[PDB]
Amino acid sequence: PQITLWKRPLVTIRIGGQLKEALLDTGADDTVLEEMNLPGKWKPKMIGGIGGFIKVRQYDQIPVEICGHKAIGTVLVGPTPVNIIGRNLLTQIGCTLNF
Amino acid sequence: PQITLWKRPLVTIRIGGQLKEALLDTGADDTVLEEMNLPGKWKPKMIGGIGGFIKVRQYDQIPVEICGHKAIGTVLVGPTPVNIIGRNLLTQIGCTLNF
Ligand SMILES: COc1ccc(S(=O)(=O)N(CC(C)C)C[C@@H](O)[C@H](Cc2ccccc2)NC(=O)O[C@H]2CO[C@H]3OCC[C@H]32)cc1
Repeated sequence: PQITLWKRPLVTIRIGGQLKEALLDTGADDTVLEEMNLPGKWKPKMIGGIGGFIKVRQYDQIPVEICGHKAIGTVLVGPTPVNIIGRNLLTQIGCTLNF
Repeated sequence: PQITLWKRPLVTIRIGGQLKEALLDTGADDTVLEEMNLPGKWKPKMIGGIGGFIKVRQYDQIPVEICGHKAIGTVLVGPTPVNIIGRNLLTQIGCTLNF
């Protein structure tokens, strides 16, 4: 769909069987979600944002549905102010910026 | 134009006659630029993201040129690692997310 930006681009995603709200974030290389229970092995990792670094758990080849569109990729779980969908998953669902 | 997200959506912007690279960021509510000299009064402010908060200076009605498109809005200047063009200016150049 065509999404304008007068409002935050929040969409419903389905991950690990549950529905959650996430922000389509083109300024994010990675996808990071608030703490949650996800099956599978995970590896500790570190990522930084505008205010510093945080510790996250990294889950690979995770299935995620964004507004109906399927994606399978890396998801980082940790202390983020909001669930963010980064370019690693945005490219999988064919999302582009237009103007 | 149409920007793919294989790479960071880095674009050239013009401000005060000077050019620079900035990120077209749908996850950013406001626009944040790297420390720079700007004339005009400002208002103290703190913005937060992954890792915590940073102190920035808020300037209003600043004119920026992104890809030949003009936009006028508020910009926050602070110790950010990347120049960020947020939704406050993105909406003015008629930028949309599509998938
Ligand atoms: C009021 O105005 C604001 C403007 C901007 C922000 S923000 O920068 O914390 N933010 C975070 C978003 C969830 C709000 C926007 C994201 O797109 C923000 C932009 C950014 C900041 C620093 C370095 C590179 C990229 N991206 C971000 O934190 O991405 C994370 C996840 O993937 C990684 O790639 C780049 C850094 C890492 C916060 C407030």
